[PDB]
Amino acid sequence: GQKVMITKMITDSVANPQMKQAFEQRLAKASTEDALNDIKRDIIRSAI
Ligand SMILES: [Br-]
Repeated sequence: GQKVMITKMITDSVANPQMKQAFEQRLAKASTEDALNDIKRDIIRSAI
């Protein structure tokens, strides 16, 4: 159930609303395990 999980990651982690909209556009347009890991990787980094 990765898309729900990563949508919640974005909500929790990304406070800047433009970054949030871009990640959600990114997430909506990806579906493979490779693409999802790369989005997750950038969400994790963005909170450092
Ligand atoms: Br956007």
